[PDB]
Amino acid sequence: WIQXITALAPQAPAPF
Repeated sequence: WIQXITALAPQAPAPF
């Protein structure tokens, strides 16, 4: 999950 979240981390905010 810590890998999942790290990978997704930088992506989450972008489009918002």
